[PDB]
Amino acid sequence: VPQEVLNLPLEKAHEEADDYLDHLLDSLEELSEAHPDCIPDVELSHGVMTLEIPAFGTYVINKQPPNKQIWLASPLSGPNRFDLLNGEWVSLRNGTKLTDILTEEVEKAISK
Amino acid sequence: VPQEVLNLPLEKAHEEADDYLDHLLDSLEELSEAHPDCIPDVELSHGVMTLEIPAFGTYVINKQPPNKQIWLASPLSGPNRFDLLNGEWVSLRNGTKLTDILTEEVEKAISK
Amino acid sequence: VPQEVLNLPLEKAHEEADDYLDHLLDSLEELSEAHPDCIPDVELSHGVMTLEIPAFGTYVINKQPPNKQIWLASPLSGPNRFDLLNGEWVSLRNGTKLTDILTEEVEKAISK
Ligand SMILES: [Co+2]
Ligand SMILES: [Co+2]
Ligand SMILES: [Co+2]
Repeated sequence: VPQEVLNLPLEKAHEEADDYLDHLLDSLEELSEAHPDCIPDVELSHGVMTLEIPAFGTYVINKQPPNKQIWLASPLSGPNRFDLLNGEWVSLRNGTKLTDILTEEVEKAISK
Repeated sequence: VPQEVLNLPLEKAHEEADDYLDHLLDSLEELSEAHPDCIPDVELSHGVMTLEIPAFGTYVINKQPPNKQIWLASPLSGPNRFDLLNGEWVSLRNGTKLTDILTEEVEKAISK
Repeated sequence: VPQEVLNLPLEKAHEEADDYLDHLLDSLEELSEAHPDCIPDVELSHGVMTLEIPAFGTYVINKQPPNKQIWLASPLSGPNRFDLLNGEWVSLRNGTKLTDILTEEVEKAISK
Protein backbone atom coordinates (compact mmCIF):
# COMPACT_ATOMS: atom_id res chain seq x y z
CA VAL A 1 0.00 0.00 0.00
CA PRO A 2 2.89 2.51 0.61
CA GLN A 3 4.52 4.46 -2.29
CA GLU A 4 7.33 6.50 -0.54
CA VAL A 5 9.26 3.18 -0.68
CA LEU A 6 9.05 2.49 -4.40
CA ASN A 7 9.94 5.96 -5.58
CA LEU A 8 13.27 5.34 -3.93
CA PRO A 9 16.18 4.16 -6.15
CA LEU A 10 15.16 0.69 -5.21
CA GLU A 11 17.27 -2.44 -5.24
CA LYS A 12 17.19 -6.13 -4.41
CA ALA A 13 19.97 -6.92 -1.96
CA HIS A 14 22.74 -9.18 -3.19
CA GLU A 15 23.22 -12.71 -1.97
CA GLU A 16 25.79 -12.58 0.79
CA ALA A 17 27.58 -15.67 -0.69
CA ASP A 18 27.53 -14.10 -4.18
CA ASP A 19 29.38 -11.09 -2.91
CA TYR A 20 32.08 -13.21 -1.28
CA LEU A 21 32.74 -15.20 -4.44
CA ASP A 22 33.06 -12.16 -6.73
CA HIS A 23 35.54 -10.62 -4.30
CA LEU A 24 37.40 -13.95 -4.23
CA LEU A 25 37.56 -14.17 -8.03
CA ASP A 26 39.39 -10.87 -8.58
CA SER A 27 41.49 -11.50 -5.47
CA LEU A 28 42.42 -14.90 -6.91
CA GLU A 29 42.76 -14.17 -10.62
CA GLU A 30 45.01 -11.33 -9.46
CA LEU A 31 46.97 -14.04 -7.61
CA SER A 32 46.78 -15.84 -10.94
CA GLU A 33 49.90 -13.75 -11.73
CA ALA A 34 52.07 -14.39 -8.57
CA HIS A 35 52.35 -18.06 -9.63
CA PRO A 36 54.93 -19.30 -12.14
CA ASP A 37 51.46 -19.97 -13.76
CA CYS A 38 51.24 -23.09 -11.56
CA ILE A 39 47.83 -21.96 -10.32
CA PRO A 40 46.87 -21.52 -13.99
CA ASP A 41 43.09 -21.04 -13.96
CA VAL A 42 40.16 -19.84 -11.87
CA GLU A 43 36.63 -19.73 -13.32
CA LEU A 44 33.24 -18.70 -11.86
CA SER A 45 30.05 -19.52 -13.82
CA HIS A 46 26.77 -19.59 -11.88
CA GLY A 47 27.87 -19.63 -8.25
CA VAL A 48 30.25 -22.48 -9.01
CA MET A 49 33.88 -21.50 -8.90
CA THR A 50 36.67 -23.86 -9.88
CA LEU A 51 40.32 -23.23 -9.01
CA GLU A 52 43.10 -25.24 -10.72
CA ILE A 53 46.14 -25.72 -8.50
CA PRO A 54 48.10 -28.57 -10.19
CA ALA A 55 50.27 -29.08 -7.12
CA PHE A 56 47.16 -30.17 -5.09
CA GLY A 57 44.25 -30.84 -7.46
CA THR A 58 41.21 -28.73 -8.29
CA TYR A 59 39.11 -26.69 -5.87
CA VAL A 60 35.37 -26.37 -6.14
CA ILE A 61 33.52 -23.58 -4.28
CA ASN A 62 29.72 -23.50 -4.09
CA LYS A 63 26.77 -21.43 -3.22
CA GLN A 64 24.54 -23.90 -1.21
CA PRO A 65 21.09 -24.17 0.37
CA PRO A 66 21.41 -24.12 4.19
CA ASN A 67 22.29 -25.96 7.12
CA LYS A 68 24.93 -23.19 6.17
CA GLN A 69 25.78 -21.32 2.77
CA ILE A 70 29.23 -21.55 1.06
CA TRP A 71 30.57 -25.01 0.33
CA LEU A 72 34.28 -25.67 -0.07
CA ALA A 73 35.77 -28.84 -1.52
CA SER A 74 39.54 -28.73 -1.14
CA PRO A 75 41.74 -31.23 -3.02
CA LEU A 76 44.05 -30.72 -0.04
CA SER A 77 42.14 -29.91 3.17
CA GLY A 78 38.95 -31.75 2.11
CA PRO A 79 35.31 -30.49 2.25
CA ASN A 80 33.83 -27.85 4.58
CA ARG A 81 30.85 -25.53 4.86
CA PHE A 82 30.52 -21.98 6.01
CA ASP A 83 27.97 -19.48 7.24
CA LEU A 84 28.18 -15.83 8.33
CA LEU A 85 29.11 -15.07 11.95
CA ASN A 86 30.08 -11.50 12.46
CA GLY A 87 30.31 -10.72 8.80
CA GLU A 88 32.95 -13.28 8.00
CA TRP A 89 32.43 -16.82 6.74
CA VAL A 90 33.11 -19.61 9.12
CA SER A 91 33.37 -23.42 9.27
CA LEU A 92 30.25 -24.96 10.79
CA ARG A 93 32.48 -27.84 11.79
CA ASN A 94 34.99 -25.85 13.93
CA GLY A 95 34.64 -22.17 13.27
CA THR A 96 37.59 -21.26 11.08
CA LYS A 97 37.41 -18.44 8.47
CA LEU A 98 37.52 -19.94 5.00
CA THR A 99 39.35 -16.75 4.05
CA ASP A 100 42.15 -18.26 6.23
CA ILE A 101 41.89 -21.79 4.81
CA LEU A 102 42.11 -20.45 1.24
CA THR A 103 44.78 -17.92 2.18
CA GLU A 104 47.01 -20.61 3.74
CA GLU A 105 46.44 -23.18 1.02
CA VAL A 106 46.99 -20.76 -1.88
CA GLU A 107 50.29 -19.61 -0.37
CA LYS A 108 51.40 -23.16 0.43
CA ALA A 109 51.52 -23.40 -3.39
CA ILE A 110 53.60 -20.23 -3.83
CA SER A 111 56.30 -22.02 -1.77
CA LYS A 112 56.74 -24.64 -4.51
CA VAL B 1 3.07 -45.73 12.47
CA PRO B 2 2.60 -44.33 16.06
CA GLN B 3 -0.80 -43.02 17.29
CA GLU B 4 -0.04 -41.78 20.89
CA VAL B 5 1.35 -38.69 19.09
CA LEU B 6 -1.68 -37.73 17.04
CA ASN B 7 -4.24 -38.08 19.78
CA LEU B 8 -2.38 -35.27 21.47
CA PRO B 9 -3.76 -31.71 21.05
CA LEU B 10 -1.42 -31.41 18.15
CA GLU B 11 -0.01 -28.26 16.62
CA LYS B 12 2.35 -27.02 13.94
CA ALA B 13 4.99 -24.81 15.53
CA HIS B 14 4.97 -21.16 14.55
CA GLU B 15 7.63 -19.57 12.41
CA GLU B 16 10.14 -18.00 14.75
CA ALA B 17 10.22 -14.81 12.56
CA ASP B 18 6.39 -14.69 12.48
CA ASP B 19 6.27 -14.57 16.23
CA TYR B 20 8.76 -11.70 16.41
CA LEU B 21 6.82 -9.58 13.94
CA ASP B 22 3.43 -10.00 15.66
CA HIS B 23 5.01 -9.01 18.96
CA LEU B 24 6.60 -6.02 17.19
CA LEU B 25 3.29 -4.91 15.67
CA ASP B 26 1.40 -4.51 18.96
CA SER B 27 4.55 -3.12 20.60
CA LEU B 28 4.77 -0.58 17.77
CA GLU B 29 1.14 0.28 17.12
CA GLU B 30 1.00 0.84 20.88
CA LEU B 31 3.91 3.25 20.33
CA SER B 32 1.71 4.58 17.54
CA GLU B 33 0.18 6.67 20.38
CA ALA B 34 3.36 8.13 22.07
CA HIS B 35 4.04 10.11 18.87
CA PRO B 36 2.42 13.47 18.14
CA ASP B 37 1.14 11.05 15.37
CA CYS B 38 4.48 11.62 13.60
CA ILE B 39 4.99 7.87 13.37
CA PRO B 40 1.47 7.69 11.90
CA ASP B 41 1.17 4.15 10.52
CA VAL B 42 2.42 0.59 10.90
CA GLU B 43 0.96 -2.24 8.80
CA LEU B 44 1.71 -6.00 8.58
CA SER B 45 0.21 -8.03 5.69
CA HIS B 46 1.88 -11.34 4.84
CA GLY B 47 5.19 -11.20 6.69
CA VAL B 48 5.83 -7.76 5.23
CA MET B 49 5.62 -4.98 7.76
CA THR B 50 5.87 -1.32 6.80
CA LEU B 51 6.49 1.44 9.34
CA GLU B 52 5.92 5.12 8.39
CA ILE B 53 8.22 7.49 10.26
CA PRO B 54 8.02 10.77 8.26
CA ALA B 55 11.07 12.18 10.01
CA PHE B 56 13.27 9.41 8.46
CA GLY B 57 11.35 7.65 5.67
CA THR B 58 9.58 4.31 5.62
CA TYR B 59 10.79 1.06 7.19
CA VAL B 60 10.29 -2.32 5.59
CA ILE B 61 10.66 -5.52 7.66
CA ASN B 62 10.68 -8.94 6.02
CA LYS B 63 10.46 -12.60 6.62
CA GLN B 64 13.28 -14.03 4.36
CA PRO B 65 14.71 -17.33 3.12
CA PRO B 66 18.12 -17.95 4.75
CA ASN B 67 21.59 -17.10 4.79
CA LYS B 68 19.60 -15.67 7.88
CA GLN B 69 15.75 -14.91 8.50
CA ILE B 70 14.44 -11.37 9.28
CA TRP B 71 15.34 -8.61 6.86
CA LEU B 72 15.39 -4.96 7.92
CA ALA B 73 15.53 -2.02 5.53
CA SER B 74 15.94 1.17 7.53
CA PRO B 75 15.43 4.57 5.85
CA LEU B 76 17.95 5.72 8.46
CA SER B 77 20.41 2.96 9.42
CA GLY B 78 20.18 1.13 6.05
CA PRO B 79 19.62 -2.63 5.41
CA ASN B 80 20.51 -5.54 7.71
CA ARG B 81 19.65 -9.19 8.29
CA PHE B 82 19.10 -11.20 11.40
CA ASP B 83 19.03 -14.75 12.67
CA LEU B 84 18.41 -16.31 16.10
CA LEU B 85 21.35 -16.63 18.50
CA ASN B 86 20.26 -17.35 22.01
CA GLY B 87 16.65 -16.62 21.36
CA GLU B 88 17.14 -13.05 20.24
CA TRP B 89 17.55 -11.78 16.70
CA VAL B 90 20.93 -10.59 15.67
CA SER B 91 22.75 -8.84 12.81
CA LEU B 92 24.70 -11.33 10.69
CA ARG B 93 26.93 -8.41 9.80
CA ASN B 94 28.06 -7.49 13.37
CA GLY B 95 25.83 -9.16 15.90
CA THR B 96 23.56 -6.41 17.19
CA LYS B 97 19.98 -7.12 18.37
CA LEU B 98 17.52 -5.61 15.93
CA THR B 99 15.32 -5.07 18.97
CA ASP B 100 18.04 -2.48 19.90
CA ILE B 101 18.31 -0.95 16.42
CA LEU B 102 14.52 -0.48 16.25
CA THR B 103 14.34 0.63 19.87
CA GLU B 104 16.99 3.34 19.35
CA GLU B 105 15.66 4.51 16.00
CA VAL B 106 12.01 4.68 17.11
CA GLU B 107 12.97 6.78 20.14
CA LYS B 108 15.28 9.02 18.12
CA ALA B 109 11.96 10.11 16.54
CA ILE B 110 10.23 10.76 19.89
CA SER B 111 12.96 13.39 20.49
CA LYS B 112 11.67 15.49 17.57
CA VAL C 1 34.47 -27.26 -18.01
CA PRO C 2 37.07 -29.07 -15.76
CA GLN C 3 37.49 -32.90 -15.83
CA GLU C 4 40.20 -33.56 -13.13
CA VAL C 5 37.26 -33.17 -10.69
CA LEU C 6 34.91 -35.78 -12.11
CA ASN C 7 37.44 -38.53 -12.56
CA LEU C 8 37.78 -38.42 -8.81
CA PRO C 9 35.79 -40.99 -6.76
CA LEU C 10 33.13 -38.38 -6.52
CA GLU C 11 30.42 -38.06 -3.91
CA LYS C 12 27.54 -35.86 -2.82
CA ALA C 13 28.08 -34.79 0.78
CA HIS C 14 25.60 -36.08 3.32
CA GLU C 15 23.06 -33.88 5.03
CA GLU C 16 24.55 -32.84 8.34
CA ALA C 17 21.19 -33.56 10.11
CA ASP C 18 20.94 -36.97 8.39
CA ASP C 19 24.25 -38.00 9.83
CA TYR C 20 23.22 -37.01 13.36
CA LEU C 21 20.01 -39.02 13.23
CA ASP C 22 21.64 -42.24 11.95
CA HIS C 23 24.21 -42.01 14.73
CA LEU C 24 21.36 -41.41 17.19
CA LEU C 25 19.40 -44.43 15.96
CA ASP C 26 22.11 -47.03 16.64
CA SER C 27 23.08 -45.20 19.84
CA LEU C 28 19.43 -45.38 20.91
CA GLU C 29 18.35 -48.79 19.66
CA GLU C 30 21.48 -50.01 21.45
CA LEU C 31 20.01 -48.29 24.53
CA SER C 32 16.85 -50.14 23.53
CA GLU C 33 18.43 -53.00 25.55
CA ALA C 34 19.41 -51.16 28.83
CA HIS C 35 15.69 -50.63 29.53
CA PRO C 36 13.50 -53.27 31.19
CA ASP C 37 12.03 -52.77 27.62
CA CYS C 38 10.30 -49.64 28.98
CA ILE C 39 11.77 -47.61 26.12
CA PRO C 40 10.42 -50.31 23.78
CA ASP C 41 10.73 -48.82 20.29
CA VAL C 42 12.67 -46.34 18.16
CA GLU C 43 11.98 -46.00 14.43
CA LEU C 44 13.47 -43.75 11.69
CA SER C 45 11.72 -43.59 8.28
CA HIS C 46 12.46 -40.56 6.09
CA GLY C 47 14.17 -38.12 8.45
CA VAL C 48 11.37 -38.62 10.95
CA MET C 49 12.40 -40.53 14.03
CA THR C 50 9.94 -41.58 16.71
CA LEU C 51 11.02 -42.74 20.16
CA GLU C 52 8.54 -44.52 22.48
CA ILE C 53 9.25 -43.88 26.16
CA PRO C 54 6.00 -44.94 27.94
CA ALA C 55 7.05 -43.22 31.15
CA PHE C 56 6.94 -39.79 29.38
CA GLY C 57 5.15 -40.13 26.03
CA THR C 58 6.53 -40.32 22.51
CA TYR C 59 9.40 -38.29 21.06
CA VAL C 60 9.43 -36.98 17.52
CA ILE C 61 12.71 -35.83 15.92
CA ASN C 62 12.75 -34.04 12.56
CA LYS C 63 14.88 -32.88 9.76
CA GLN C 64 13.57 -29.28 9.08
CA PRO C 65 13.97 -26.39 6.64
CA PRO C 66 15.80 -23.50 8.36
CA ASN C 67 15.58 -20.79 10.68
CA LYS C 68 17.66 -23.85 12.05
CA GLN C 69 17.75 -27.70 11.09
CA ILE C 70 16.86 -30.49 13.61
CA TRP C 71 13.50 -30.25 15.33
CA LEU C 72 12.85 -31.94 18.67
CA ALA C 73 9.42 -32.46 20.19
CA SER C 74 9.82 -33.86 23.68
CA PRO C 75 6.80 -35.31 25.53
CA LEU C 76 8.71 -34.16 28.61
CA SER C 77 10.87 -31.08 27.91
CA GLY C 78 8.65 -29.76 25.08
CA PRO C 79 9.71 -28.57 21.57
CA ASN C 80 13.08 -27.13 20.51
CA ARG C 81 15.18 -26.54 17.41
CA PHE C 82 18.83 -26.92 16.72
CA ASP C 83 21.53 -25.83 14.31
CA LEU C 84 25.28 -26.54 14.07
CA LEU C 85 27.67 -24.37 16.09
CA ASN C 86 31.10 -25.84 16.32
CA GLY C 87 30.08 -29.18 14.98
CA GLU C 88 27.53 -29.94 17.64
CA TRP C 89 23.79 -29.28 17.52
CA VAL C 90 22.46 -26.54 19.66
CA SER C 91 19.18 -24.98 20.84
CA LEU C 92 18.43 -21.76 18.96
CA ARG C 93 16.42 -20.77 22.00
CA ASN C 94 19.26 -20.97 24.61
CA GLY C 95 22.19 -22.85 23.19
CA THR C 96 22.07 -26.27 24.81
CA LYS C 97 23.33 -29.42 23.01
CA LEU C 98 20.39 -31.64 22.15
CA THR C 99 22.82 -34.51 22.70
CA ASP C 100 22.59 -33.38 26.39
CA ILE C 101 18.81 -32.96 26.43
CA LEU C 102 18.33 -36.46 24.98
CA THR C 103 21.09 -37.91 27.14
CA GLU C 104 19.51 -36.55 30.35
CA GLU C 105 15.95 -37.43 29.41
CA VAL C 106 16.75 -40.98 28.26
CA GLU C 107 18.58 -41.69 31.52
CA LYS C 108 15.85 -40.09 33.64
CA ALA C 109 13.85 -43.10 32.37
CA ILE C 110 16.51 -45.66 33.33
CA SER C 111 15.98 -44.47 36.94
CA LYS C 112 12.40 -45.79 36.92
CO1 LIG D 1 26.99 -19.95 12.25
CO1 LIG E 1 23.70 -16.58 13.72
CO1 LIG F 1 23.43 -21.20 15.43
